[PDB]
Amino acid sequence: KVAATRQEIFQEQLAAVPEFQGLGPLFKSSPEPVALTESETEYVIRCTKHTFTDHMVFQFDCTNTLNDQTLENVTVQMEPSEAYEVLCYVPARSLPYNQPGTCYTLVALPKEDPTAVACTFSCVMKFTVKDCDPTTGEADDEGYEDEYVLEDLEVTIADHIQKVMKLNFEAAWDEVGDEFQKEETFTLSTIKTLEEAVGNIVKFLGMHPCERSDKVPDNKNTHTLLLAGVFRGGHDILVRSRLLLLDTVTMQVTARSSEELPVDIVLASVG
Repeated sequence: KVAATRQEIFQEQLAAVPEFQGLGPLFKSSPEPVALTESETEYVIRCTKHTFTDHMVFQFDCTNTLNDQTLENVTVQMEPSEAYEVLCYVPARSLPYNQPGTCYTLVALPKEDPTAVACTFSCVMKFTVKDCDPTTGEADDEGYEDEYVLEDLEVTIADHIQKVMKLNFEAAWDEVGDEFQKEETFTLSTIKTLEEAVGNIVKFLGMHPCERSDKVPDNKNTHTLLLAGVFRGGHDILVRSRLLLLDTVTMQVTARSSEELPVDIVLASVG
């Protein structure tokens, strides 16, 4: 079968990696690579996040832009804030002048507290530097070990959810059930408008606002936002947020899912 989507391409590339043979199917990949260095500098490091049921793989497309050297055995070391355990480092064997290469870092999602999906990673690329002839590409037999600090990488609940447009929210909401329904009220102390509030939550949760829910009528004090998506693992996750505008914005967030974990993850992340 031939890949026809961006995810299928990624699934193919990841499946070809030896160290990843044990992983189940790819749940999702970030839509756009995030640059981990400033533009026009020595290196170009673009990271893509791949989410699996119980793990995450971080893909780093690296480019060495200096012609008098070559980097080898390149990886990007990661130090997490939360309990994400780094399990494996797959190096880019060689990064000659202007020839992009790829390395990966595999990690386990937090076990103790399944709720700590948010996390910040300190990133440092480790490599072997070898002198190179500016016009032969021939790299010396030996070199030395060096490092290069990169911007931090951020993982959020949005990386654990895939958005989808449900036929009927009313239907899906009843279809899923209320066995694991839960509610929590939060106050957005700094937001003073419903339009902004709705905006921030839609972007933060990475879910799809159904029934034009993201459209807030002119001059109102209350609004109901309806969000839908599929959580890591394949279980549907629905969220209803009833917003109230007073001095600031407050909201009653109710979530539903076929399983309990998704609901607990969402509520614990919004506050």
